Amino acid sequence: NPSLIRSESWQVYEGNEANLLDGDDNTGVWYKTLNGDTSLAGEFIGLDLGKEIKLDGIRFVIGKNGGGSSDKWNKFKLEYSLDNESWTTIKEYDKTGAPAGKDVIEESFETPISAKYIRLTNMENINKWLTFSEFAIVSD
Ligand SMILES: [Ca+2]
Ligand code: NA
Repeated sequence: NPSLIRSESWQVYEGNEANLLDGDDNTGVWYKTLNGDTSLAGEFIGLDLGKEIKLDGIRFVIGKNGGGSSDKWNKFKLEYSLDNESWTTIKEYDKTGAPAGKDVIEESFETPISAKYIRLTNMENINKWLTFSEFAIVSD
């Protein structure tokens, strides 16, 4: 029963947050960002897994079709935590100039990674709102 965690200041402009956990790439959410339509570095979205589990991989789908198809971070990282206080980076991304629309962020770990929380986190201020479609883990 993983649940969504995300930056509290974002407003749900369209869609609904259950759409991010329904296993359908075609359903998403469009968040309005405050601070003058700016997502600041450190903002995040991901999963609280409820308990510490061994992860074999993740598959997160950022962006969505139509409205807000370009509304994505350009620099962000995948990180995990056991306690929701200390984080460890798995990968850093630069998707400047990525095509508009859904972008599948998928990683596989040869040796499982133990985590209770796992998320994408903005690395650089960007003057955009934000769309997402799906957050999933691969485990056990
Ligand atoms: Ca979905
Ligand atoms: Na799309």
